[PDB]
Amino acid sequence: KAKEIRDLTTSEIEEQIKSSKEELFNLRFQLATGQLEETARIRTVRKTIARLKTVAREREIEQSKAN
RNA sequence: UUAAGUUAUUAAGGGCGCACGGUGGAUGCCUUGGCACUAGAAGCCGAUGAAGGACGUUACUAACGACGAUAUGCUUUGGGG
Repeated sequence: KAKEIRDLTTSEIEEQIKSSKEELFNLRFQLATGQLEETARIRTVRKTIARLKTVAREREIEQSKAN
């Protein structure tokens, strides 16, 4: 999954982060209200967010190594 | 039949033996854990925030381990199938 994230454009990342967060929020809400029935989305969504933050941090590290 | 004499039978419960049960966790067998040592590396951290902890993190969850708001884990190189 991390292949295309290297290809993304450093702000598509930022928008995808908050979109994924909204997804996670709605999933937790419709889990608290007992109609979800597909509980494995939450884990992969969290890991997607982790992927995004990792690639952003190493982008910053590359920028600082350049500077 | 009358006298005189002898001598039983009962087990309320108990004793000994035998048989059959229960309780209890010794004995034997075993090892997941320990004791003493040999050889060879190393001898230990910390303001770039330590040793130790507290709170949290799994879809469901108490304890212990792992982890830290990127949370029952993330990226990458190399093995494996």
